Amino acid sequence: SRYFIMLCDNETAIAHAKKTSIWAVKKDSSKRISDAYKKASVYFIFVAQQTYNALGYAQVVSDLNSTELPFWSDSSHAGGVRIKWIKTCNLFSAEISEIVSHMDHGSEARDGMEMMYDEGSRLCTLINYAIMKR
Repeated sequence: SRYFIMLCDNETAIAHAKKTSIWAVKKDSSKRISDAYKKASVYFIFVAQQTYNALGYAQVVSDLNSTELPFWSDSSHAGGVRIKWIKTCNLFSAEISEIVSHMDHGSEARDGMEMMYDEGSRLCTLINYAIMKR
C-alpha cells in the first residue's frame, strides 16, 4: 500500500469529489502516483490546507487520465483519477494535524506528496478512530 496526501484549499473541489469520486492530480505529482497505481494499492488522504482538518481517505481505482478531469481543475493538473471513498469526514484531530505538520521529513506536508507507509497507516487509523469517537 502507498499513500499520498491531497491538501484541499477549495471547498467546492472536495465537495465535488465526495459526490463524484474523481480527483484532479497535479502535473508535479502525477508521474509518481501513476507509477504507484501500477505497482500497489494507492490511497489518497484528504486534508484541508488551511486547518489540517481530516476530510477522509479513498483508494485510487483508475489510472491518470487527461481526458477525465473534474470541472474545478486548471492548467496545473495532468489528469484525473477515479477514487473509491473509504471514509469521509470533516473534523480536527490534533494527532492527525501533527503528522501532517511533519510529513515532509519534519517540515509541513506538500500537496500531492507521497508519505511513508507508517504515516499513511497511522492517518487512516486516526481517521477511523476520530469518526467513531465523534
